[PDB]
Amino acid sequence: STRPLTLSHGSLEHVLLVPTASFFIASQLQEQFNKILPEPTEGFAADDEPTTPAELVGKFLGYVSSLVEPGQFDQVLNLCLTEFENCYLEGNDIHALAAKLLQENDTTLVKTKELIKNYITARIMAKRPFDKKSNSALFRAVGEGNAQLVAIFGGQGNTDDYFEELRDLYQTYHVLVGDLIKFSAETLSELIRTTLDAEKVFTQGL
Repeated sequence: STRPLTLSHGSLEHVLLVPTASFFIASQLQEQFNKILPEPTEGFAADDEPTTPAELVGKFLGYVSSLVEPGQFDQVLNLCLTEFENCYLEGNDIHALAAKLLQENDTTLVKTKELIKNYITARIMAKRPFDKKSNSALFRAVGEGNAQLVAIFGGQGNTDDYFEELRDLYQTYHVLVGDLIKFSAETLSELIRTTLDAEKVFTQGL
């Protein structure tokens, strides 16, 4: 059996059906989550507060992932992961859900990025990587011969604040590109050290 509970944030709230076996673990995690979640506001126009139930579930998911560390809360993590997927990710990619939330609902781009971050980090933390190949319409079309893809890479001049893009790509997808970025930093530092006059150019370091 599975007694239910309601992860709620003021006006907006969502109901979860946890198994009876781990109901107490779920309830303690829920109480902690209400403890770390700020009071609701009219219009939810402020930050750090969900605006739609999808956002609330994703925030709970990220909180559990923060406590989850590869056993205690693992089972509830998986259970609520599956509930969120089955209710909000109708066999569609998380990015599709984020785009839906932006376009139709009145959610900020930052909140959608945070939801993506929570869901993806939880998916990796729950031993549910994305090893299974996707069925994205575009790549299906390419395989069927319907479409042809060419990849292009830009360069200097596009923007004055590119490091912000690097920052966002690090923050949201930390669990996917952390190794890449760390290897990049390490090899860059090694090249600086081995290169004769690099440090002369790199006055403030790299």
